[PDB]
Amino acid sequence: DSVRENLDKMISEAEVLNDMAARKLITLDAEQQLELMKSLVATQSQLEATKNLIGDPNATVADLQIAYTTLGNNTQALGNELIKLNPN
Repeated sequence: DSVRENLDKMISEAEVLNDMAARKLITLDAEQQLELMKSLVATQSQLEATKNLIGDPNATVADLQIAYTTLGNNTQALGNELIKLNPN
């Protein structure tokens, strides 16, 4: 069972959705652009925090665990937002 650092996995997943979202961004009208932006910025914010945290070789098994869970939840939500715009 993988170390608390299958964040590396969540981290690289978050990056990719964030990239995808920044592209769906220009192609959207205001109302929808803002919906996406709200979840994108949140994911971007959390990702950056998670990156800082894992830089601290100390931290804790909990703070890391929260980071993973939160970053995951944000990433998950961005996914649904992306699907909600272009089911494709």
